[PDB]
Amino acid sequence: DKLKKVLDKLRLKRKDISEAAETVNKVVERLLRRMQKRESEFKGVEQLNTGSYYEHVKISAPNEFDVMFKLEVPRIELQEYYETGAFYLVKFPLSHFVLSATKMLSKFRKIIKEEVKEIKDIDVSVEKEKPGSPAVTLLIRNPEEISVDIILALESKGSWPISTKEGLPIQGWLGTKVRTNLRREPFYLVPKNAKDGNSFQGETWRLSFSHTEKYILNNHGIEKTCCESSGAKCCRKECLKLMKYLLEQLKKEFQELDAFCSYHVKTAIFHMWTQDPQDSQWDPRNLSSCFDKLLAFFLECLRTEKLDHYFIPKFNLFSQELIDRKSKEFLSKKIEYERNNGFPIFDK
Amino acid sequence: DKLKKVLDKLRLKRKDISEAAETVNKVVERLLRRMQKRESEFKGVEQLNTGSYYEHVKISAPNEFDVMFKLEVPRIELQEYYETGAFYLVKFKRINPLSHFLEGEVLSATKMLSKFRKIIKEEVKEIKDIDVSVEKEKPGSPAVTLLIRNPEEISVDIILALESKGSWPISTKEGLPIQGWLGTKVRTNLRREPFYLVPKNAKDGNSFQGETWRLSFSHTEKYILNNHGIEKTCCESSGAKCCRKECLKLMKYLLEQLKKEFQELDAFCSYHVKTAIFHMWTQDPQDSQWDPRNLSSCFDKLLAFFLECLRTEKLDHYFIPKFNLFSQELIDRKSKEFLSKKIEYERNNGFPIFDK
DNA sequence: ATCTGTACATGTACAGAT
DNA sequence: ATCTGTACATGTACAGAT
DNA sequence: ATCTGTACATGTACAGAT
DNA sequence: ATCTGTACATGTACAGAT
Ligand SMILES: Nc1ncnc2c1ncn2[C@@H]1O[C@H](COP(=O)(O)OP(=O)(O)OP(=O)(O)O)[C@@H](O)[C@H]1O
Ligand SMILES: Nc1ncnc2c1ncn2[C@@H]1O[C@H](COP(=O)(O)OP(=O)(O)OP(=O)(O)O)[C@@H](O)[C@H]1O
Ligand SMILES: [Mn+2]
Ligand SMILES: [Mn+2]
Ligand SMILES: [Mn+2]
Ligand SMILES: [Mn+2]
Ligand SMILES: [Zn+2]
Ligand SMILES: [Zn+2]
Repeated sequence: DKLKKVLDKLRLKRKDISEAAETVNKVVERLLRRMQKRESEFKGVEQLNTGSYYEHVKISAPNEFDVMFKLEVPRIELQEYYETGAFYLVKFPLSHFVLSATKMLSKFRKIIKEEVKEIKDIDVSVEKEKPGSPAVTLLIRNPEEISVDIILALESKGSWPISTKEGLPIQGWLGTKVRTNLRREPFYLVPKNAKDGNSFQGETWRLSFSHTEKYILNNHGIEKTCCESSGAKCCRKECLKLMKYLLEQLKKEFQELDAFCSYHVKTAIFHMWTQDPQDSQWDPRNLSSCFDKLLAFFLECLRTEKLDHYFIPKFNLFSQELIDRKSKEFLSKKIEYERNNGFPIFDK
Repeated sequence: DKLKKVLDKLRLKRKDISEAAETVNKVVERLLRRMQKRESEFKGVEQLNTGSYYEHVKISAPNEFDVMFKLEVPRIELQEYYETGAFYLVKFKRINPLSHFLEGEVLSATKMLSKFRKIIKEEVKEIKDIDVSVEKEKPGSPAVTLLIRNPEEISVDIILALESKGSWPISTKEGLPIQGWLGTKVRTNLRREPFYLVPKNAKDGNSFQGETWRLSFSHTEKYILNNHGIEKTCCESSGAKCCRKECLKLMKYLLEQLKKEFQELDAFCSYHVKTAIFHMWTQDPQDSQWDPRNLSSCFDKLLAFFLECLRTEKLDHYFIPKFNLFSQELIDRKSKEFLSKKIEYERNNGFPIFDK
């Protein structure tokens, strides 16, 4: 009953959705026109909306949108970077850029920046570049703050890379036929934009499966009718919203959690949805225990420092390399607290 | 257990499948290629395998294959034929390799099927690989049937079909009621696929005889047959087996055995049983209502449902609700009471016709 | 020289065979 | 149990055409 | 090629019923 | 308290026109 009340808070408002979407769509369509309405290196880029807002798991406000500008590029050879699973060198218009992610991202970025300068009807700027982000991030005020991540992606139509061969383990949940079809779709690569000082960092790209995650989010039941008008409701998305909320509220309070992101929560719940495939295990009457066993799953990842990429199982998002052991223990204490106290942080 | 053994008798042998498919694909692919020659009016037709063999509900032997030779026709107007829901006049909007089959803008089924058949016939006359001839034309059939003596006899229906990519006709708006079974996203995607028209070709003498076309949903039925569960994993390697197709096979076989003996049953065809079980699958959506352990009672309820259709003279087309395949104008009560009595007798006596 | 309809190439669910 | 032939979806090569 | 038109999925919002 | 039915809204796939 508590959680019902929290989920009412987190719910987006129809007016808010309409006002933010109409302004976001204005800007994106404009950047999009430019990318081909010019002999630029990215003519033929197409738009693909991704992330929480388009998955309908955005919470609180419609203030963050993700758009992929995917560029179909033929006959490319991947090279796995030092067995990371998820990072690759790319080889063979674009010959102004081995295809360097740094080089291509910044011309891409230069074009956006120029169009934003010529937008006089919307208050929009380009956020200062962040290392680690494959994005160009727009900041819009109308007057509400909305940020848009414009993600550059290459699109390849061959077999998925070998490191994914054992990924996407939906066989007992969404099944083999959905899995085969999903793997017939293209796969995508985005810039790994670290500044860490390590080796081929500048030319590395990372795999993206945002398009596969979108289908899963909107086709998430074992029954075809799950969450449809002639089916039952499940509380799978509500659990994702609640667990996202918990991590958001925690990161607001604690700088020690800067190394965590929503994608960790998302990865965790894909694993939970695979471990517990039956729609009846996510009955809306069992929201509380569903949320709890999610919390317990998330804590078990922290405890064992193990949260494998749902699509690239050798890639540990919780390795010591990326997140310090101290950071995970901090987060375990705070979650264990919120859990055993009826979630005080949910009341603010 | 008794029905388990009938299924084994009905099971196709991989060796038979291999030999029959090898011949069949040879002929079909050669026919499909002639269609692509010359100023052949049918240039651009594409192949669509449909029917029981490609749904894996073909029984006893692999001796009848159905293939659609479909031709996309854009900018099509339809006129429903006398509110029957399923039959249409095809008209065009301009003044086209189908020119030779036009009347008053009206596209002739009987004309265009004749040319299609003449081309097949000629192409077959050439085949000296295989003992293959073209059957005498059957009234009411949209097909050009090949009889292959492969030693073993093998029928192939080459079905001529127009392909329109627009929305399906209003007469189907209330059809295909899979919302509580396969759901709304599947229904929306299925109805985004093309719809098809095949020649009615009746020769009954009624007005418009040779220009009426009949809707076809073979392509939708193939999808349904192979994605038949409320659960995405139904019959998959990491899911539970159902007995949905097993019930279809047993019903098909009961109608086949009877049809083989008694010619009173000539108005009946396997599409009747196919349509009846789509309704049963809708009525009983859950995969647990089709547990392999309960094959006996699933087959029983399908028989009881079919019996009620026969008595009440009512079996609605699954895609065209207002079209009644068991109407008095199509099959007389006397033919349905005869089949009713034969089904009750097989039911209540241990299905002795399964032993013949 | 480049273009492109045809057909090989690849991968796997389905279900028969062992 | 695993092995395995057919059908089928989609990616790609290239002889013959422009 | 680009773009509008169409259908209906996913939502939110609220009154009346249970 | 929740459930149901209608209204209101945005996103998305694709046919078809220009
Ligand atoms: N580390 C990552 N690895 C792979 N994909 C990622 C990663 N981070 C984000 N993504 C992809 O980009 C999408 C957008 O990420 P983002 O940070 O905006 O969060 P989100 O899932 O959209 O939700 P929210 O913005 O509400 O926190 C993700 O849904 C996922 O598809
Ligand atoms: N009377 C009909 N009305 C509508 N569609 C029909 C009709 N008869 C056949 N069809 C369609 O054509 C297909 C082929 O028909 P056919 O009579 O060969 O039977 P089948 O369903 O393939 O099975 P079997 O040949 O094993 O008896 C059917 O699956 C169905 O889609
Ligand atoms: Mn987001
Ligand atoms: Mn983002
Ligand atoms: Mn058949
Ligand atoms: Mn047939
Ligand atoms: Zn659901
Ligand atoms: Zn099944």
